[PDB]
Amino acid sequence: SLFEQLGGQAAVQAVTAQFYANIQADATVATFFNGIDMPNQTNKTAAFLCAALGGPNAWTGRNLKEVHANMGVSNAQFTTVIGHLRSALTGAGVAAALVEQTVAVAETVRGDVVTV
Ligand code: HEM
Repeated sequence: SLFEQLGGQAAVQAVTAQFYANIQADATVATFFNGIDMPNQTNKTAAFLCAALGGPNAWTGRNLKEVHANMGVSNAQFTTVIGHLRSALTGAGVAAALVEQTVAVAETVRGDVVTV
């Protein structure tokens, strides 16, 4: 699985932490996370990604389309966020092909997150 190729549950956690640090460092998207519990964000997104990447635990959290309804996220903002995931994975030493396979899994939620 892609979850295994990445190094496991701790590897996905670390990437997810860097992904959110990157998002918060970018003014075009950081505003969305004002007042949000970031350790919880990291934990829930890492769990979501572990499941999506073929890990052993199915996602039992909230429905992402309902979660992101009327948040006002555009495709350019989603694409920027995918860039933050790409840089987090690359920075973690993930090989290019695997970076791209992982990014591909995170695109499938574009329809649930983007609303405008
Ligand atoms: C521009 C892109 C995105 C924005 C602005 C965004 C924003 C947010 C915010 C503000 C929350 C917290 C909502 C609340 O407090 O009720 C949230 C929750 C969440 N987001 Fe996103 N998000 C984005 C992309 C993603 C992506 C790419 C994923 C998965 C790969 C994702 C997965 C989640 C999950 C799993 C939760 C928590 C669900 C739960 O509570 O069970 N988000 N998002």
